[PDB]
Amino acid sequence: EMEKEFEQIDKSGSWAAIYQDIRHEASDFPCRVAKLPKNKNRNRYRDVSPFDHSRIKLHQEDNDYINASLIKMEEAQRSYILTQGPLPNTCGHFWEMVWEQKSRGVVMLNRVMEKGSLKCAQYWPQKEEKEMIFEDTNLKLTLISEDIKSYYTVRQLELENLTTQETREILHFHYTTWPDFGVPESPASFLNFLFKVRESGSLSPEHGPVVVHCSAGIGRSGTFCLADTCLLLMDKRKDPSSVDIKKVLLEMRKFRMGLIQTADQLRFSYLAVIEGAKFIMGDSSVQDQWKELSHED
Ligand SMILES: O=C(O)c1ccc2cc(C(F)(F)P(=O)(O)O)ccc2c1
Repeated sequence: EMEKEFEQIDKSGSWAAIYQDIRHEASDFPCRVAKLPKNKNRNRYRDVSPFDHSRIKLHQEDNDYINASLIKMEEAQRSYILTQGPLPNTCGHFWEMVWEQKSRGVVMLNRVMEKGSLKCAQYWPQKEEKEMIFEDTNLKLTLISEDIKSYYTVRQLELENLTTQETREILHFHYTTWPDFGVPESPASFLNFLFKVRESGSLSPEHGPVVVHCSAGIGRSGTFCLADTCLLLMDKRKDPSSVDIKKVLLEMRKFRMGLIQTADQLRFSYLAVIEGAKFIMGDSSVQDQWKELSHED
């Protein structure tokens, strides 16, 4: 049971050991394609690559590579696409993936500039009169509207396949206050954001996998996905005790490496899941409490 386990680990102060063991058990699969010479410039970080078995292939005869993985959670029946922050040369690929995978939402857990360095390209339009056109993938992207909150912004975008002129609505959820290798202000702050994504239908099975990313697409992205999945699992069963957080993370790591970068990010995952359990268990009011505590206004 996660809560008793949390108190135990917290009391013993062994989060570092717990986290280290997970890393020791983490799966190791080939990343041959990611390491191919022609893809070097398609990778942001040398040591963060997608496993060949779960990588997302771009539907193009030229080069189907993109540093992105499909985290297909069988038991929970939810899939996510974890990817790195797109590079200046991979923004068109990023949107090609969103189109081809039929994703409705994109969760950005990082900022374009963090710690004096550019951790992601500005792959989306910031002004409605300034739409973006990715000639390479033949896609056009337009900002339609945006809801700016204190620690996050939700943007409504329109992605158009210029080739077929088909149009789709993309919801962009941008958490702006989550430090790399850091954690959210509080479980309330995180859950308020997670539930904002849930309510949009972006995580629903009637859409392609939600695209989740940060700079590397593993730390903050891993934390977001683990919490959501653990909440989903106990939801379908309405049984919090049936969920084993560490086991869930290990299964996720069979699809992409390094999910959850710090022992504190793992610790926070427990906090977020424990708190979120309240809602899952029939206390819908907590959702409003999280909104208050998040100070989104
Ligand atoms: O160069 C590397 O080897 C490398 C490895 C892991 C990283 C993890 C993050 C993260 F955890 F903060 P993120 O949440 O963006 O996934 C950011 C940058 C990283 C860079």
